[PDB]
Amino acid sequence: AKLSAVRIAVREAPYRPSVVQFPPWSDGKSLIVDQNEFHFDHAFPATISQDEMYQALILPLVDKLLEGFQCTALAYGQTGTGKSYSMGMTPPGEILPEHLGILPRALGDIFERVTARQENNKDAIQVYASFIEIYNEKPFDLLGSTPHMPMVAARCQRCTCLPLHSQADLHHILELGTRNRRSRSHAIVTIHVKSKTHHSRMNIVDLAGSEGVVNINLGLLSINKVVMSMAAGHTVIPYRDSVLTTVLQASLTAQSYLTFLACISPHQCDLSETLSTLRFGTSAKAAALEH
Ligand SMILES: Nc1ncnc2c1ncn2[C@@H]1O[C@H](COP(=O)(O)OP(=O)(O)O)[C@@H](O)[C@H]1O
Ligand SMILES: [Mg+2]
Repeated sequence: AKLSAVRIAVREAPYRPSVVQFPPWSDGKSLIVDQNEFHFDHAFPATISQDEMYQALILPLVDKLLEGFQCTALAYGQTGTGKSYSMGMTPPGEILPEHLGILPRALGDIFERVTARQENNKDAIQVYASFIEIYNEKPFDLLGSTPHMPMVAARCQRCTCLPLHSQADLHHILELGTRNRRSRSHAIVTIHVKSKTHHSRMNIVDLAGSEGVVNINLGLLSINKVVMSMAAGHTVIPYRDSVLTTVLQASLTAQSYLTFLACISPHQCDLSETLSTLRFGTSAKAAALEH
């Protein structure tokens, strides 16, 4: 079948004249770059805080995750545009409160709802985290004993999930994974919600820089093909088109959720990279149709 929802958001990175224009009159989901008009589900200016961005874009997915639906939030775009910052890939301990990203905020709300529903509980719920890195189209388990050893025919499921009981634990897995981490390197930190009969995932994806100079991009790219193939029901999904779509195969299924976060530079010198990132958003936006 089709995914439950495919959403696309854009976040303007802080300015160091911005090429990004937010029209005086708009629905808050539009922007203009190099005279081109872009329309997505969310358009966040450089002034949007982490809290607001998380509340608008990710918080809604928390209930879905708890209900058993697979969820994926993926940041993409040029290096230095705030992808890691937005997703919260840096160990929480060494981060100021207002700067905390999506990962720590999501985990916080997950624990809260799990503790609030652990009495009108059917079964018990346990939370875990996995940290996978894709270096040159090769999956690596950053939480295992061989973080520098490629995976095959098992990166889809067989990969260490470490227990999560508090933010401190998240800090541990992020610190551990970061150390065991080694010309593109993508990161996929997944919050796993497991019960005796259910397993839902919240995949927080932080892709490597999309700038140029199979083709650097290709994942997400491959992601759009997957989204389309499912809609038109090609009765064969190109999951193996890339390591990204292979690792997230279990999450790229019917009544799963996919949310894109395009991070863009407001600098004129990055116009070309920004346009590339926004054009991809438009394409993923069209592929999200029929879903
Ligand atoms: N919205 C923001 N608010 C404050 N600082 C930011 C913001 N976005 C990016 N930064 C800072 O800019 C730098 C690069 O952010 P980063 O996420 O590492 O870019 P990327 O991961 O896309 O290559 C880091 O210092 C980050 O804290
Ligand atoms: Mg980064």
